[PDB]
Amino acid sequence: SGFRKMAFPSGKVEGCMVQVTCGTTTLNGLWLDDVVYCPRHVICTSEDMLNPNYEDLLIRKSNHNFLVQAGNVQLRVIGHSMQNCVLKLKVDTANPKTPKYKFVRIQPGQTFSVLACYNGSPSGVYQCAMRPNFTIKGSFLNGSCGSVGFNIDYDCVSFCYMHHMELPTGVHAGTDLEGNFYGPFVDRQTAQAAGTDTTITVNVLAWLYAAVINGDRWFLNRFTTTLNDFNLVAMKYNYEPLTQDHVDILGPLSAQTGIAVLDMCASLKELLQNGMNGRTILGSALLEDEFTPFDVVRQCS
Amino acid sequence: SGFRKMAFPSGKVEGCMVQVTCGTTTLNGLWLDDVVYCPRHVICTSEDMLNPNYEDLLIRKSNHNFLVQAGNVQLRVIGHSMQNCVLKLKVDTANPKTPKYKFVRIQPGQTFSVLACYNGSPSGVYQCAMRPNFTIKGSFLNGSCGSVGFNIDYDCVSFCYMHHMELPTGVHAGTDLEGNFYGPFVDRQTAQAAGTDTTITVNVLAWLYAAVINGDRWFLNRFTTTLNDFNLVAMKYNYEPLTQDHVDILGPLSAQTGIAVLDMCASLKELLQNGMNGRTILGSALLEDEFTPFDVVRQCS
Ligand SMILES: OCc1cnc(N2CCOCC2)s1
Ligand SMILES: [Cl-]
Ligand SMILES: [Cl-]
Repeated sequence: SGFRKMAFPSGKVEGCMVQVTCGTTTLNGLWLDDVVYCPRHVICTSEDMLNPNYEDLLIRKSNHNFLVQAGNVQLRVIGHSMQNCVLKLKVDTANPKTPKYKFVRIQPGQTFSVLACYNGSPSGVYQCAMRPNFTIKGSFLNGSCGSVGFNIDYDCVSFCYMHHMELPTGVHAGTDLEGNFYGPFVDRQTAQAAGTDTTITVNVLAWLYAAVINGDRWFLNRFTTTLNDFNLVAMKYNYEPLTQDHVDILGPLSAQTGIAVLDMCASLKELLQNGMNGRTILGSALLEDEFTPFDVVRQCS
Repeated sequence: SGFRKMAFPSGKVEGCMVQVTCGTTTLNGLWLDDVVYCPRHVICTSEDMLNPNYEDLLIRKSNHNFLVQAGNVQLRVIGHSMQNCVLKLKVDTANPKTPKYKFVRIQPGQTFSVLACYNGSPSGVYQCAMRPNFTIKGSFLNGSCGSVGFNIDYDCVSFCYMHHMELPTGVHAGTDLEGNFYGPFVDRQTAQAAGTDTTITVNVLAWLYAAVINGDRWFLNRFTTTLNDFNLVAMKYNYEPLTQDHVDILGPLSAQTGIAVLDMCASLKELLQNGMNGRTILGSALLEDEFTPFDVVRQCS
């Protein structure tokens, strides 16, 4: 039946994307009810970016300093404030395409869909995990800033990410929709590096369950193991520790397949020590860690 | 930077998806203007699966046998005709969400986005390529039939795929939106199997050019090759023959990076001989063949 990195359908979010301009800087905003959300760094000249005083730069600004474009319509900005690293532009018009939504903050290891934008114009959608080091491995060029991450639960869009910057290594850093950074990052032109990342162990196991469900069974074995024995291997390979809670979340997949988590940890232990003996799993030569147990259950059942 | 299997924003396709029911069979239809397109096999029962006489099964149907449903709204069917393997249900309402669109037949190697859908509700979006053996490696469960593949260039949706069936090896077969199958396949449950699959050589080369644009150079070598020597090597690894057409298509990525097409071909021959020696290219430990030369520029420069 097959297994693919799958994004949520993006239409409910496409209806919310606008172009925000302040001086020379144009980038993407999120228009929900009568507010446009975008990165506060939209107000900064290149010179400001080196050591910005947002407080001071913003009082110096007025409503008319902000051009908001929803397709071929100018919105009138009637107010401006800041919450953490996010700029809120109050507009005269409630977005008639506002979906059922909430602002949510996600945990490392959780996945979400990204609508990549360019002049308030949506261009692509991809799935990605919040890394243990609080970065994401996006695909962004200039103009992507204010591109947004989301999940959909029934009809409700849960917004969890707004893109702020690229780090030197090609990875991306951003905020929740309340403007709190994911990770130890600041919105200033300064020296910042991604911390050393780790592998999301519970997601690798979920993806091994997806492989078995799809008839990729070769890596299975008669053996089992313990959390403690496994976690001494994981810690060795820069794998996150597996907790009792991770084992409980993989419950449904363990039932559906007949392979218990420490059963499957034994398989993963051997893959870490011995490698893949030149094979693939679901058409990958890497151990994939950007599918959650929920993602595997949603896609396979 | 970053390099991601990115799907087109799905919103313009989401507003076209409906549920078609006939007898005890429910699947997806595509509602454009006053027509719903779906697989003709919606009109089959149990003993119509091996040798359906579609002309005989359809003449016995009236408009009211077809229950079409857009969210909660029932659409009234006022007409029906068959075009190749696609059924066309005429309805009394034109879809107010109809985007600018066209129907295109794609060739092997081309990529598109798939909007996977169940009971006319979109569930996810992913990027595919038409394999050289005219199948797609999708993610499709029971009820996905009538899910569509598409590109979006400058606000115009080009429909290129409609999902009909899963073959014994877990890969997928379907039609263009004129009802003609890709490959030698038929909408009958008689034994059928895909041709042996090959790697899309032109796409792999485009992806090596993207790796060089994004700063990877470790796999380059001082060698060149003749086109003919390259094909004699590449076919021993089940790679598609590279043609002069393919060489012309890579010209711009050649010019951008200053590496001739037959120099990059020498690099590919070396990678097939050596593998990757614990390294990765753009985040993969395999040579990726689902990015086209056109996609590589859409996502790079
Ligand atoms: O219940 C019997 C079936 C199971 N899976 C099916 N699908 C898989 C691929 O998409 C079309 C057919 S029919
Ligand atoms: Cl400050
Ligand atoms: Cl094509």
